[PDB]
Amino acid sequence: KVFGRCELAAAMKRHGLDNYRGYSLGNWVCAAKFESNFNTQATNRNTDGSTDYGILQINSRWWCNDGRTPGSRNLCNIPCSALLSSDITASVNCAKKIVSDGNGMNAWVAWRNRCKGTDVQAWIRGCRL
Ligand SMILES: [Cl-]
Ligand SMILES: [Cl-]
Ligand SMILES: [Cl-]
Ligand SMILES: [Cl-]
Ligand SMILES: [Cl-]
Ligand SMILES: [Cl-]
Ligand SMILES: [Cl-]
Ligand SMILES: [Cl-]
Ligand code: NA
Ligand SMILES: [Ru+3]
Repeated sequence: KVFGRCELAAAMKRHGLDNYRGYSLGNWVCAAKFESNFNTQATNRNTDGSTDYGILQINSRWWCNDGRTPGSRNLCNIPCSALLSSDITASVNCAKKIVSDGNGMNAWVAWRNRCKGTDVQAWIRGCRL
């Protein structure tokens, strides 16, 4: 599923992301934009052999199991394929663990490089949330 901007914002809010660990809703939508372009099916291989899955490009080295990432953990206790679903519940529950891990949203390199510090409220402008 390719979400619309406000559509994803509403979904994220419903699932308890707005101000989760103090990150406003615009932060999460901005991260999703640059990680996946709002595409639940997005996958991208990393240089280390792990792969990133779904709207928030969650990484098989720590977070999910994809069966092909040696020496890796599955801290969200989920198959990585569950992160590609039209229903974002698994992705959000797993993001909640990630953001709680100590470095906040800096875990998402695209967030640090493209969203951090910016006017992220622009990403929810116009949405009825
Ligand atoms: Cl957009
Ligand atoms: Cl915001
Ligand atoms: Cl891939
Ligand atoms: Cl594996
Ligand atoms: Cl599995
Ligand atoms: Cl959903
Ligand atoms: Cl990242
Ligand atoms: Cl980046
Ligand atoms: Na893994
Ligand atoms: Ru839902």
